[PDB]
Amino acid sequence: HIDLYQQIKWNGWGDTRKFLHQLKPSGTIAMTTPEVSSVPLPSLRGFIKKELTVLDETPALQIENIHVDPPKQYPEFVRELKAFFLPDQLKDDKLARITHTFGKSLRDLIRVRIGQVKNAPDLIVLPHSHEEVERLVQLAHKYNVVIIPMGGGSNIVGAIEPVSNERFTVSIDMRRMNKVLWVDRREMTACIQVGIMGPELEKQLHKQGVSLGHDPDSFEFSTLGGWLATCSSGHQSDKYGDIEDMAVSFRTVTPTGTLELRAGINYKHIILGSEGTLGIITEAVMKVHAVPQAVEYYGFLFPTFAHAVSALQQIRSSEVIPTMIRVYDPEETQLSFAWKPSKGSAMVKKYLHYIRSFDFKNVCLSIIGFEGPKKVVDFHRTSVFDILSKNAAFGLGSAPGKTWAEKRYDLPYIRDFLLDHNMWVDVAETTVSYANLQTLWKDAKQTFVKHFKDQGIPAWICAHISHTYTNGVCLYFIFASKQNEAKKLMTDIIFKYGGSRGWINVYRSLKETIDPKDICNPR
Amino acid sequence: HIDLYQQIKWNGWGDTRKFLHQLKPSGTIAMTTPEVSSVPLPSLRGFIKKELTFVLDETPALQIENIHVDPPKQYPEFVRELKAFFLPDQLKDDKLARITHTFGKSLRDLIRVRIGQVKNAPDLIVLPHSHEEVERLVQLAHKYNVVIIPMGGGSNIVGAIEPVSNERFTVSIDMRRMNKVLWVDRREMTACIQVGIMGPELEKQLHKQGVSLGHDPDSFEFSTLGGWLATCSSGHQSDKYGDIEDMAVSFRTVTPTGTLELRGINYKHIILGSEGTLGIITEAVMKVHAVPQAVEYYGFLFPTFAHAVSALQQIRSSEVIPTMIRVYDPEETQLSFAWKPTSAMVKKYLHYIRSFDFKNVCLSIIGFEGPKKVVDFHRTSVFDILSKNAAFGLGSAPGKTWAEKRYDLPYIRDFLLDHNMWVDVAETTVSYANLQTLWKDAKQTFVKHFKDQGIPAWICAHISHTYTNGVCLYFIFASKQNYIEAKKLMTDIIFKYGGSRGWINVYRSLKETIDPKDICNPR
Ligand SMILES: Cc1cc2nc3c(=O)[nH]c(=O)nc-3n(C[C@H](O)[C@H](O)[C@H](O)COP(=O)(O)OP(=O)(O)OC[C@H]3O[C@@H](n4cnc5c(N)ncnc54)[C@H](O)[C@@H]3O)c2cc1C
Ligand SMILES: Cc1cc2nc3c(=O)[nH]c(=O)nc-3n(C[C@H](O)[C@H](O)[C@H](O)COP(=O)(O)OP(=O)(O)OC[C@H]3O[C@@H](n4cnc5c(N)ncnc54)[C@H](O)[C@@H]3O)c2cc1C
Ligand SMILES: CCCCCCCCCCCCCCCCO
Ligand SMILES: CCCCCCCCCCCCCCCCO
Repeated sequence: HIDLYQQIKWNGWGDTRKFLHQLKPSGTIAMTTPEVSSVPLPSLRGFIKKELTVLDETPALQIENIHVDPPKQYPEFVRELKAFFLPDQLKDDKLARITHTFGKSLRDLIRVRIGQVKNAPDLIVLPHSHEEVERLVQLAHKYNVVIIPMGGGSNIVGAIEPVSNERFTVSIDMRRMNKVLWVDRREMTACIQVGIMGPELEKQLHKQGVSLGHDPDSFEFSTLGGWLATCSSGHQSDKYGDIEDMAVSFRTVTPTGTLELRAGINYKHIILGSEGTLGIITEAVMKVHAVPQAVEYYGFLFPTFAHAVSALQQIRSSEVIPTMIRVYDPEETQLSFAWKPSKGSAMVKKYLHYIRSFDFKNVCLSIIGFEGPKKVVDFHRTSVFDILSKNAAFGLGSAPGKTWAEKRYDLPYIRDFLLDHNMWVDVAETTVSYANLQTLWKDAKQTFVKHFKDQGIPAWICAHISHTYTNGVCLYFIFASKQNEAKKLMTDIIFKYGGSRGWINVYRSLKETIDPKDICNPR
Repeated sequence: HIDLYQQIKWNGWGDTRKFLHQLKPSGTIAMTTPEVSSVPLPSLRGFIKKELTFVLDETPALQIENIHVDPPKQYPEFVRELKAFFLPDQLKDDKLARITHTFGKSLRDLIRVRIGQVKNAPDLIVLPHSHEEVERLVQLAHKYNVVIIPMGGGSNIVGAIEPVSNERFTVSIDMRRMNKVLWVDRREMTACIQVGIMGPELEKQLHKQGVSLGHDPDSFEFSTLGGWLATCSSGHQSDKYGDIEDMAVSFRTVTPTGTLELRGINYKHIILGSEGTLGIITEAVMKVHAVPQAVEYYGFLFPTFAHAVSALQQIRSSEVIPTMIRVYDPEETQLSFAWKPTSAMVKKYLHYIRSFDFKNVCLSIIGFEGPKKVVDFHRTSVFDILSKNAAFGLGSAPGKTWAEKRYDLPYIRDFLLDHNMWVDVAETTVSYANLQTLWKDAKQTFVKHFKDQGIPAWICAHISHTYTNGVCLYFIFASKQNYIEAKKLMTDIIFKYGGSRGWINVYRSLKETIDPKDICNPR
């Protein structure tokens, strides 16, 4: 047995066996993966050179060179844990502790990379079942011990990081509770241990003919319980609904008892989005759907960002909407084509041909997907394609199943490579009305570029649209520079374009009732 | 100015100017409406004779002057403070005012008001004009320790507005003068709406601005937005427009400890479905939709209930669903045709039942709304499934009128109560597996328990909602007056076929925190 915390990078993203690196002789960048031989990416080096000027090397510290204060001691608590849990279910070695300290924001990565580990948990517990979680929480309440559940640790808001250090603190790693317990194909529901990781969930559901359909960009390295405790957004939500809609019921172990769910109050909304501050979700009954009989993904190009946005609007107004759509601005478009694996070219050829008639400085890629019954897919496809025709979309063709849409999963791998070579990249996500969209998009990019160009520093910024609403979009900025304010600059300008409480007392009452001792992820 | 409570029947349903009545000496039953007087329904007398055996015995309700209501309690300091802020026309404590703010519209309610049994009246009715006036009232009620119970249409059937005890001075806050749409945002597709607005008034005001809400409970005509919110009522176009909680973007709620405003935890769900126990909703921002370009409603006949249910199942599995569907069992089908003042529908049904025994034939009404292209796609998909299940087409008729006859049914209850009869309902969710046997067994058990006694009884059902593995089955059962003997019998057989709490302590802390003195609809 290797635990997930050992298989996922302790100072970067995702699988330890998957990473970008440079190949001899010429410094070609290549993607190593566990299943496939290293795949060269011939254009990527040239792209990084163009946009941001040998690559300077800035390796992270090795784990033996990282100092972590010894764990606190709580002999009597630990004794009671020892009497119930197996030895392999309790860890306090350095690796264990570091990996249960940090999420995956840039702030986390920077800090772990330079060895700044100021508030590790004292102990990691890996329970096997709901009944073991109940015992652990019983004991944590009895002894006044802080508990912080962790799934993938992919959050970017510091949600798993211990805040204080007065009490003994335990990280409850949920990832050994990773079984689909049953699938009811008549109710179309599945009961699922929430420590399960995205691709493991989908693989186990597929075996029974079903799927969940929740697809955040962190799909590969985040868990069902994490999705539920954060209310994360998914990129097939137009078809399958938001996570809160997919959640029929779930069990929550709290300091004051297990809370069970089945015109009055709908109590699931008290726990969804609570970030481990109100107890530990253990098992969830989720709404599933039959594996779709038709799955079709298509790429398109638009002469400008304005044409794409226009199609986005018209598609939404026609009321016949794709399962997934994403629109890439010209910079993210160029990055998408610069990332063309020579191993493992037809659409790269269509893009090169297109950019002879239309300026590449302006060309946007769109990826559009459809799933469902053949008849439904056919109707939706034909409806959207007709709207695409009216907005000067140029078709790049299909490719086959879902893999046009699983290339967003590779992006965080690029961040690690950048961090290793004197660069950083960060993101800002905003909702913005169509009225302000093209003006904020243009102004944010020009402002950010010029602020670094005016100091003699290279800097690059792209954007994509991932979600559309009645009167707006979700706009996602990615911005990169060289290692030496930039967050504040993007934030100020987002606010300057309309881009995105007695309830405190209601929450306080819930929290004091549910968690009298404030042991649950105290904030 | 006439208040809504003066325009709605104080001892029956709906508009004081609309009712069924018996013409004399002919005995023909007729329907009066404020637009046309005494429209004969030539088949309805014969239907009533057939099913429940010809002179109708008369059982008139008591006149209001013959009804005793204990005088209001007095609370001079409280009332003095109210009198300083509220206009005299806003405060009522006459008998009519007290009676119409005591009872809902359940059978138990109607029975009690009709024999003059008024045990628990509020002491005062307050009709506020604005959010700011509700805030003052709730402040004053908390200061003086005065129970407050908000009311909309008073259409609920669970005793939700009926004062429970008489220790404290009790006020009914009639929301119905707060009945304006305050704005419509047609780019966002939201409207801000004072929640005392009645259903048809809401849709009329929204239509003026090119939008619609689409929430449609069977009580639509005489219930309010605030009632829908505070009860999470179900609506019969929800497959298309979503549930009331999905339509609710935000709202303001005035509580004994402050006004709770809405834009982690999604707090709206603490208040939706709270039945006035956690404060008073005053204004809501609701999701609206453009008035649809196509609205098409069709009728179909099926040779048996089993065929109809089959079509229901296969329609849902096809994933292409109508806006509204209802399936009427053979007894409710017969009632629907016997309720005839369209004449072409009767003609087709009469012809069909020459080929198929009428004792088995079920009517279905199926509607589609949306963009023409969407309506066309859904119509043609559903029509073809309907072919596979022996559905016979009755045609259309024009707009939504096929679908607004359900609004007239409670008017029939009043007429029955005036003629030595009663009628009640039980709704249940039930799996497709148990559906047909619960349907057959409930109907048969119910008639036999009365026929064994030498007493007429009639029972029908319809299906109003379908789910993945089930339906919502609605029973309507009627007999002669001589409720609790036959309701229990139904209640038991539903419980038989699988027909449709540490959270209590969560609720208690919310309620103790929000409403320390327990003035909000104390239970
Ligand atoms: C590259 C990248 C892409 C991302 N893309 C998206 C995206 O598209 N949409 C989106 O919303 N987010 C996205 N995120 C953020 C993040 O992945 C999501 O919030 C995700 O839901 C976190 O899941 P997790 O299993 O990693 O939770 P963790 O990081 O382990 O925990 C998050 C919170 O949930 C709590 N928690 C975990 N398990 C439980 C449990 N069983 N019971 C109670 N509380 C629990 C933790 O205490 C913590 O407060 C992204 C992050 C990265 C780094
Ligand atoms: C013939 C008939 C058909 C029906 N059909 C349906 C149906 O299809 N679907 C369904 O769900 N129900 C149905 N019902 C029940 C009922 O009409 C609904 O529950 C409706 O939502 C109640 O609305 P109302 O305005 O009359 O509320 P009321 O009866 O006035 O009040 C109901 C509850 O909500 C509270 N309330 C009212 N206003 C506020 C406010 N502003 N703030 C806080 N609390 C408030 C009251 O205190 C009470 O607790 C039906 C009832 C009848 C008689
Ligand atoms: C500098 C030119 C090369 C382009 C840089 C590639 C962009 C890398 C995107 C990585 C995004 C990972 C961040 C996830 C969001 C959470 O913090
Ligand atoms: C023999 C003809 C019978 C006519 C049937 C009329 C159905 C009347 C429906 C009454 C609506 C009742 C809903 C509230 C329930 C109260 O307890």
